Amino acid sequence: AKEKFERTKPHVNVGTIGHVDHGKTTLTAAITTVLAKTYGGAARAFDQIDNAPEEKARGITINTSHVEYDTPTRHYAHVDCPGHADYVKNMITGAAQMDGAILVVAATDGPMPQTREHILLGRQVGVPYIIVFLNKCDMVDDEELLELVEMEVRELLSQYDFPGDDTPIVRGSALKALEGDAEWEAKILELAGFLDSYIPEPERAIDKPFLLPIEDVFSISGRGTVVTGRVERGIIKVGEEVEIVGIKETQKSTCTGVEMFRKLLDEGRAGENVGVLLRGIKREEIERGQVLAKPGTIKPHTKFESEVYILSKDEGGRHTPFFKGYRPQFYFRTTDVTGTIELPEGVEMVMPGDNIKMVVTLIHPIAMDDGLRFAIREGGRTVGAGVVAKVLS
RNA sequence: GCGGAUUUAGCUCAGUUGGGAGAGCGCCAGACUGAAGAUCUGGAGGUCCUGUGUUCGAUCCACAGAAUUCGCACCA
Ligand SMILES: C/C=C\C=C\[C@@H]1O[C@](O)([C@H](CC)C(=O)NC/C=C/C=C(\C)[C@@H](OC)[C@@H](C)[C@@H]2O[C@H](/C=C/C=C/C=C(\C)C(=O)c3c(O)cc[nH]c3=O)[C@H](O)[C@@H]2O)[C@H](O)[C@H](O)C1(C)C
Ligand SMILES: Nc1nc2c(ncn2[C@@H]2O[C@H](COP(=O)(O)OP(=O)(O)NP(=O)(O)O)[C@@H](O)[C@H]2O)c(=O)[nH]1
Ligand SMILES: OC[C@H]1O[C@@](CO)(O[C@H]2O[C@H](CO)[C@@H](O)[C@H](O)[C@H]2O)[C@@H](O)[C@@H]1O
Ligand SMILES: [Mg+2]
Repeated sequence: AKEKFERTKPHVNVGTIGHVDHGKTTLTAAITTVLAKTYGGAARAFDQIDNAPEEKARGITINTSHVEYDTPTRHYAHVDCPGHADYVKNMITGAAQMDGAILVVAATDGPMPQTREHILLGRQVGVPYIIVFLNKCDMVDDEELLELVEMEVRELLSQYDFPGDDTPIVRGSALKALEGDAEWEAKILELAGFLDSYIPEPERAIDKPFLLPIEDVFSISGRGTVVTGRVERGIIKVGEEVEIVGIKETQKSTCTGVEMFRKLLDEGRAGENVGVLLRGIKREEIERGQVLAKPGTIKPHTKFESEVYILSKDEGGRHTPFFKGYRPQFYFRTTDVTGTIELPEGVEMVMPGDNIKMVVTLIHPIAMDDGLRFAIREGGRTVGAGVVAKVLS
């Protein structure tokens, strides 16, 4: 691309989660179109956010989609998540790399299944801040109903351990705004206003080696194969050398581009979801889950001893013990992989709540350094949290 | 990113929509012939692709995965 994208303001990437059918995907367009005037950016519409045909006919958002917009004191990378239960896995990854998250909730219904699920999955993945947004207020005029719901969204949040009280809550309507009624456009800003007031500023690594967990791959007709993702740390000056590590046989490549939302760039510093060019690599040779990095700073692995805390039921985990052979999915950065457990001579079972040292063996090698944290989800819910104590590979 | 379909002995394939699995061939024997092969007669041989949940009990259900494949989408 030939634009340029010139730095200014810190770059905070955020997004939308929350129950289905109420807000998320339309609020996104709103923010982008509102702000494309109240701060003059460049907006897009629903038709453009849920661009995928299945999303159009099914009317439901299946895969996250990225979108950008500018405030005056920050830069925003926005990711729209799918509320449908069938896709949590899809949003999990999107949220996992979020600086803060707008939890959209409809005034009318209020807390629903997919709303608890997301908030919990939030708290469980990284995400440090949530800004609740009561939506569809243009469907409820009973200043006392809102009181009721808000008073219950909070109680919820703070149940998974969030601020809740100190938690900001805008009151507006997406399509209203998106359409034009300025009495609401204003509300879009009262939110777009807290993404700065509340952030607060993200610490970026930079003082370390390059590494970017891949999370999406494209094949630009004009250029070559592209991979996107949130730079974990360091920087990649275009023209540098990279290694596509893990899952498949390690591959060597040289950067050949680094865009930031269709706008050319020369580098990509920690915290910016950006694209890369990697020359010589075709689409069918690289995939999500793999990490791009400074050659020789990270090798792939299969077997490793770990120290894991198996959450209890009271934390939404198993309620029945597991034994040798249990093989759930271990989540590493931008993916997961089934690996098998092997308990210690001198341990026959693991009860939810217990802590355990167990040696895992994934069905696929993965970029991992001793100490790397990972999560374990199985048959639908997060089974436990742990860390790579000692690689054995 | 989203959907279908198939996985049952070494090979080819039936079977059960929860009660604890077969044929043929090929494999190991005794039988006939100097012996091959044919063929007769006997046995051995399955984690029913994997893990969980439910259950008194799961090869079949549920929830999570794998390998083949066959279609769709998307495009810094
Ligand atoms: C979560 C998915 C992928 C995670 C991947 C990786 O996780 C991580 O490894 C992470 C590191 C700790 C990890 O391992 N996460 C893995 C796990 C981490 C878990 C941590 C921290 C917890 O403490 C024990 C923490 C949430 C704790 O739980 C409490 C939750 C109680 C819930 C009760 C729910 C109950 C009865 C319930 O019926 C219920 C519900 O209400 C809503 C939805 N459904 C339910 O069924 C409370 O909210 C506390 O806050 C890193 O973040 C990595 O970088 C990562 C993001 C790549
Ligand atoms: N009255 C009213 N309707 C709204 C409002 N916001 C969205 N809607 C409508 O309700 C539906 C919700 O669509 P959408 O925003 O994509 O839902 P979502 O929250 O992203 N759910 P999912 O992404 O899981 O499909 C649409 O028909 C939309 O136009 C609002 O504030 N008021
Ligand atoms: O073409 C718009 C594009 O410009 C960038 C940098 O290339 O930012 C500039 O324009 C924004 C819109 O008003 C300003 O908020 C920003 O301060 C200014 O540098 C991109 O951020 C934007 O996508
Ligand atoms: Mg949507």
